[PDB]
Amino acid sequence: GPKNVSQKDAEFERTYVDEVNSELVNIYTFNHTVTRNRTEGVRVSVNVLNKQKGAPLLFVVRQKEAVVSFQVPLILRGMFQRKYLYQKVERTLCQPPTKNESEIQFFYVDVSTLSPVNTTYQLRVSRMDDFVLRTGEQFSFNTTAAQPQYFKYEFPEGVDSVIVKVTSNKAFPCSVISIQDVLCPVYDLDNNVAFIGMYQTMTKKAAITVQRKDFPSNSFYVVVVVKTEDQACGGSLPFYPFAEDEPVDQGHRQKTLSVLVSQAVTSEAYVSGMLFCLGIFLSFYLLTVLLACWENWRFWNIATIAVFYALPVVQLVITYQTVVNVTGNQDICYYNFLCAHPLGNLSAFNNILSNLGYILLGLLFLLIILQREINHNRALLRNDLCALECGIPKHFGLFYAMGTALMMEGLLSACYHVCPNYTNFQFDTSFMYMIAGLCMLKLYQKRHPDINASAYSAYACLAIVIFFSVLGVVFGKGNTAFWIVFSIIHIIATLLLSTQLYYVDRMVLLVMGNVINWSLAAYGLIMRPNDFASYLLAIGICNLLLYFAFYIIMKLRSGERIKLIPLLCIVCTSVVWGFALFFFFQGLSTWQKTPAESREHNRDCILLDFFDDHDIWHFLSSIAMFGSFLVLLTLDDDLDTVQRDKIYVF
Amino acid sequence: GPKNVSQKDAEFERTYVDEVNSELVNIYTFNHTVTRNRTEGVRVSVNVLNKQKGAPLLFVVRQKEAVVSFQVPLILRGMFQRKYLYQKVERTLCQPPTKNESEIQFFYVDVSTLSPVNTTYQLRVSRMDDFVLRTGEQFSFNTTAAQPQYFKYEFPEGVDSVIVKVTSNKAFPCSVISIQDVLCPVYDLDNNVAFIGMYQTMTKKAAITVQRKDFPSNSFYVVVVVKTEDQACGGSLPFYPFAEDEPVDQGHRQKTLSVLVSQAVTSEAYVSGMLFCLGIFLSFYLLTVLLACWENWRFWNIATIAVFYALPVVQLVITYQTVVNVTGNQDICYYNFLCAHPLGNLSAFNNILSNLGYILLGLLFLLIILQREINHNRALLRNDLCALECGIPKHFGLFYAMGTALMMEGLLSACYHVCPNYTNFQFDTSFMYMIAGLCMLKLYQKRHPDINASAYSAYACLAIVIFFSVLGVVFGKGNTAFWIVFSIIHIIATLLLSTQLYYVDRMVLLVMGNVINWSLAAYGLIMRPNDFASYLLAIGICNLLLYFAFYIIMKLRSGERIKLIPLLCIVCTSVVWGFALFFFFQGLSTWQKTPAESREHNRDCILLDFFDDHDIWHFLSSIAMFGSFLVLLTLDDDLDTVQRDKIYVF
Ligand SMILES: *[C@@H]1O[C@H](CO)[C@@H](O[C@@H]2O[C@H](CO)[C@@H](O)[C@H](O)[C@H]2NC(C)=O)[C@H](O)[C@H]1NC(C)=O
Ligand SMILES: *[C@@H]1O[C@H](CO)[C@@H](O[C@@H]2O[C@H](CO)[C@@H](O)[C@H](O)[C@H]2NC(C)=O)[C@H](O)[C@H]1NC(C)=O
Ligand SMILES: *[C@@H]1O[C@H](CO)[C@@H](O[C@@H]2O[C@H](CO)[C@@H](O)[C@H](O)[C@H]2NC(C)=O)[C@H](O)[C@H]1NC(C)=O
Ligand SMILES: *[C@@H]1O[C@H](CO)[C@@H](O[C@@H]2O[C@H](CO)[C@@H](O)[C@H](O)[C@H]2NC(C)=O)[C@H](O)[C@H]1NC(C)=O
Ligand SMILES: *[C@@H]1O[C@H](CO)[C@@H](O)[C@H](O)[C@H]1NC(C)=O
Ligand SMILES: *[C@@H]1O[C@H](CO)[C@@H](O)[C@H](O)[C@H]1NC(C)=O
Ligand SMILES: *[C@@H]1O[C@H](CO)[C@@H](O)[C@H](O)[C@H]1NC(C)=O
Ligand SMILES: *[C@@H]1O[C@H](CO)[C@@H](O)[C@H](O)[C@H]1NC(C)=O
Ligand SMILES: *[C@@H]1O[C@H](CO)[C@@H](O)[C@H](O)[C@H]1NC(C)=O
Ligand SMILES: *[C@@H]1O[C@H](CO)[C@@H](O)[C@H](O)[C@H]1NC(C)=O
Ligand SMILES: *[C@@H]1O[C@H](CO)[C@@H](O)[C@H](O)[C@H]1NC(C)=O
Ligand SMILES: *[C@@H]1O[C@H](CO)[C@@H](O)[C@H](O)[C@H]1NC(C)=O
Ligand SMILES: [Zn+2]
Ligand SMILES: [Zn+2]
Repeated sequence: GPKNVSQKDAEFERTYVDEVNSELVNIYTFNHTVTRNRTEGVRVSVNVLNKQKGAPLLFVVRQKEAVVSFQVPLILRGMFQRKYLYQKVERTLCQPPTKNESEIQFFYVDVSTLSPVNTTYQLRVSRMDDFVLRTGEQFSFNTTAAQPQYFKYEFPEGVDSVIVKVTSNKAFPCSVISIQDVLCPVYDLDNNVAFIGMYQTMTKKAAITVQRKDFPSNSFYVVVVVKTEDQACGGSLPFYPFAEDEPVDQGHRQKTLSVLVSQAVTSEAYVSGMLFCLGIFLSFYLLTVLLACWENWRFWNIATIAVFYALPVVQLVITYQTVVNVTGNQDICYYNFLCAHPLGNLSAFNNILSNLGYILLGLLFLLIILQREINHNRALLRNDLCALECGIPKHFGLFYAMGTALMMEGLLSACYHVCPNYTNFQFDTSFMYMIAGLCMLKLYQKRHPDINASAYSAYACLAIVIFFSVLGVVFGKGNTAFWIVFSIIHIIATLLLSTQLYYVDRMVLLVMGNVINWSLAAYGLIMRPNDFASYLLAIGICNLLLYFAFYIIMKLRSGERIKLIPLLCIVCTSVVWGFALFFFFQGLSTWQKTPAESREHNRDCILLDFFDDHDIWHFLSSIAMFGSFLVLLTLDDDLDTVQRDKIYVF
Repeated sequence: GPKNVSQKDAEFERTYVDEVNSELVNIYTFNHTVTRNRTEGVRVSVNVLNKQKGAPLLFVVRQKEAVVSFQVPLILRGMFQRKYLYQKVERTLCQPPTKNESEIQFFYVDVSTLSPVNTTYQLRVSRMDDFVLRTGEQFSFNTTAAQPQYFKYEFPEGVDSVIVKVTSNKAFPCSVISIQDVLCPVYDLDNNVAFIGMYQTMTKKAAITVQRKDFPSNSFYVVVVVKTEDQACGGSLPFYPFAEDEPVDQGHRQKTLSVLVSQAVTSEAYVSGMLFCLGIFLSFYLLTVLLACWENWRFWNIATIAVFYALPVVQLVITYQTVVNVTGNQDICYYNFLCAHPLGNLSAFNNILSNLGYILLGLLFLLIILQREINHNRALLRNDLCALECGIPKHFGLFYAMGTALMMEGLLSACYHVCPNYTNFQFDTSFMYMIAGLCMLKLYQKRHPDINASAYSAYACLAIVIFFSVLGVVFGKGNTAFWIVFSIIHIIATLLLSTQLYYVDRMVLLVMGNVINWSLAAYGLIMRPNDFASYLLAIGICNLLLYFAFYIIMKLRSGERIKLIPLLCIVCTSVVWGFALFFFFQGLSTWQKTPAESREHNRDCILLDFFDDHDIWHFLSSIAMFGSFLVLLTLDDDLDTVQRDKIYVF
């Protein structure tokens, strides 16, 4: 009538090969002595031998304050009614902190089945000598979809923040790495892991910044859970029998992970970064002040477009950043988690200080255009013959545009670097096209006075490039057919604009111009970055940096000669452009289909432990732009007495 | 030595009052006969009497294919280390479909504790005669945070979609209502419920549209889970002892819910809606064709701004809609779920057809301005004296702006109505300010020819209103201090613009103008809607609809007389404005802090079972705008012979 019930004492680190049926329940009693200042983990492992799909085993682990249960072989789900079946299951047991200095704690394991056949299982309860993580010591382990793991880290003395870096040398088991507090239970299942805490799907890398003020116990759990399907990490899926009713044996895929918890930049990294920024971008101001005191003693549309954008920029990103602030789902903003230093609510504060160069060099330029205009008007009371003939008609209206577009760049990008994304991308790099545009009009608008009608001619072209990026944005991972057709339609524009400016060197002019477009084509074809609007920016400068040379070479072959004061700004502008494009090309693939794949491109800080490569791009770009404004400005200053060459140049 | 183990037969619908200690385990054996075409639910209920916090009961329900376990009193968590403790727990048992026509199925209940004191519990397994929901029949039930519930709905014959409407006559227990398939297990816990399926947090209402193609079993589970804290529904929290270590007794709060699953519009509602739209908006075209054949026989900035917006509009919302498409978290887009008819990937397709009036009446207007220009130029070959003196200088350049801004409105709003939101709001209503702006310039630019300098004067003002909405957007739930200070700064603008146009009626002019601003102030102060940019739109038309009257009243007191052809468009424009503002004011509070609160304002469809109030607003607004363009156009057609009154009017 009544079932057998076998109660038997058991021991740690000793494997039991028993069996149960529908008329048999096995109960094992384990005990262990726990101590306050040395915590251990108890990991139960079950494994059924050559089991038929009739009816599973039912395993219950009973502790003083918790009941855990599962059924073996454990069945997990897929997307489209796909079941995966695991013969072997494991769990680390959650247990609350011990109230005494040391106490004996019992727990029980209960094995029962409702199938009428002898089912042979294999049980083993082991003690983990590696449960407590250490600061600065790599630790490696294994996990599968039926064997989730978790470890404990407790903060050292006086360390107020850490970063947990987890790495894997192989791509496709997926994973979720959650960071939870040390209160039982622990949510280490495919459906519990995203309930609370802050987490990150990985493929090869994950990195999470943790601070004490979120964990009043001064400790937390790092939880690793492997997933049954790799779609969330950019992987494909097969199904030969998978969609059928029966489950699919999937116990053959493991993930081998390494975890390292290391201290973060304490506080003086922030001071060093701020002092570096201020020093380098005020050296320019001091240099200009001394330069002036030496040498002297020897419109609304651009702002409104940004204003009618910045508020949508401010509102969109803030409404989008707050999710990770409250949800902990860190697969939403595409930071560089290995170099991302929080301040207040900002996650990557260093990716915002970097945009101080645009602000403070777009403001130093406006203080040059203003000083040139004022000085020129202070000359107009003396009435020298150089009104507009002995020199060139001064049109600062589009200088002010250049000096104020550089300012808005240090706000469109500083606000974009709050949660970089795909929907969020167009704010920063697309507005550098404007500066690229204005740097082209000047050299045209210098040899052609009545170009105010042509000023609006280029305004139409700028939206097309934004539309072209938008057209590329419509399919961010578009096929080659999009890429090559855009590549070939690029090829037409090579000779198309070359004809506008066109005599031996003009036939030589076609040599370097067409090559670069052809050169830049292949590096696009072979790579095809997910980021396209950033790609075309490179074509922007490369043609722009070429077109300076053309204006010089034609000027090189006249009686007009280049003075050093507007020449020393040509070599240094090109040197900084060379460096700036090096760090620009470092991060160009570091944005891909999914955050898991976009995260295996992260890399540590470089400068003062604070700034990465993309911060060094915000630095050199704002100096190259400013270094190019003074080229357009000073270049033709030797023509302060000539009225024939300047007038009949074009 | 070994524990007692009591195995005892049990019965449904009969309560057991037993006790266990650390040396006693109780096991109850239940059985029940299940049948294929009649499914029942088995609900286990446990309740501990006057239990001390020493060590809980541990309850295990063991079935053939599933093990369920919990611990009583059950502890749930809060946000800031807050624990809530429930003495009574209940679960409905998941069970896979029976393979035979009828079979006997056993399950077991296992009660055990590790505390050394007699703990007295109360167990009851009951059978539910109300597990299978029916189509079109309200069903009411109770639930708490420790007693989650779920019911089964199986599709009737030939019904391809249903809507599940759940309602509660009281606000603050929160809830999550998930819709899952009928494969075990069921995720009805505070941490499982959001794993899969599509769900909705409610406060008083929820409504979810379900389609067979997602559920190949032709059935699903409606799962209701009550939450321990009401922050996600806009509620506050107390904590007198709550933040302390001990848990808080919280078994005193219930939620009483009603569930109704009703069939959705089959297919001809879509046909009726499309036919209605086409008929009403082509009656205008046919009417104009007959009107012309009767009577005759008797620039880039506006598009570029939208183009540099529409692509960000298209990209942002599409990148934002796809989340609910793949996540099922329907607390992301602020639809009207009671009237939201899907088509393809679009969730609310009727909120897009409604924007056909802007497209097809912004296009019919451009075919009037074009015909007036062509006819006028076909007259300029005859050279009548009415070039610009006997009439008024024709400036269609800003007519084209009006006729093309109405077109872009039917795309900015049609794209906004793909996931209405807070970040997403500015796209639709802010661009109706432009049409409101251009409707003001015409009457000004008719009495003042050289107003091209004043054309850009108002362009600055438009961004300020957008900035004012943005300033209001920065704190969407801002305090009164924002609201009243903006209200009083409004009061200055009352007399400020009144002075611009200013004689007895001009002193009367101050009567109605200031009152409306004062009138519109209180209805803002008393209500203070979360939607502010939509509020100021009302102030937009109200002043705009007033300023038409002023131009008439001054015209009413001259020798100039109003012909009926430009008068019959004045009464009908005002009638449609009156109706349009009625349906506009229906949905004005239907957007609040949280989607749960924003959803208790939903209301059923009105017209042809397809269009709600806000669709009737897209309909009447596009006819009122068009009805106002023909006022600005035809009004002063009687001045086709006068050159004194027109010239010296202003
Ligand atoms: C707690 O468990 C330990 C096992 O880890 C028990 O110690 C064993 O007791 C059995 C009883 O005969 C024998 O195998 C040995 O005496 C012990 N083996 C080892 C490896 O220590 C211990 O008795 C248990 N304590 C209680 C109170 O049950
Ligand atoms: C994690 O799993 C890997 C894969 O099984 C283990 O590496 C293997 O260990 C066995 C034991 O001798 C051998 O087959 C080889 O040494 C390893 N095979 C390889 C690397 O292909 C590894 O030992 C497991 N444990 C850890 C901590 O990594
Ligand atoms: C299945 O459970 C039912 C109870 O629902 C059992 O029927 C009862 O059996 C006990 C045994 O003495 C008595 O209370 C009555 O004979 C029955 N009561 C009722 C209300 O039916 C039944 O015996 C069980 N079947 C098996 C095979 O165990
Ligand atoms: C749901 O819970 C409510 C609240 O307890 C129940 O309504 C009460 O029922 C008891 C039973 O007689 C009485 O106190 C009153 O009839 C009700 N009190 C009220 C309405 O304040 C209700 O019966 C429960 N069940 C359902 C299906 O609603
Ligand atoms: C288990 O039950 C069987 C009855 O089938 C009987 O051998 C005895 O009661 C139990 N066995 C032992 C070893 O106690
Ligand atoms: C800390 O643990 C060690 C382990 O040997 C032992 O001295 C004792 O259990 C604890 N002592 C203190 C001072 O915490
Ligand atoms: C150790 O735990 C026991 C529980 O039985 C209890 O007496 C107390 O918490 C601790 N012992 C002492 C002497 O404090
Ligand atoms: C295995 O089955 C045999 C009979 O087939 C019987 O001895 C018992 O059910 C099982 N043996 C065990 C549990 O040792
Ligand atoms: C329960 O165990 C006790 C020993 O404390 C003893 O009465 C007997 O073995 C069991 N009771 C019954 C009624 O079988
Ligand atoms: C359906 O259920 C009824 C219940 O009385 C019974 O006729 C039988 O179990 C089933 N019959 C068919 C035809 O499915
Ligand atoms: C009913 O279930 C039993 C399980 O014991 C099995 O014989 C079969 O699935 C069904 N019976 C028949 C006669 O088909
Ligand atoms: C209640 O406790 C008494 C002794 O305090 C003992 O009879 C047994 O543990 C409990 N009584 C039951 C289970 O009937
Ligand atoms: Zn950047
Ligand atoms: Zn609308």
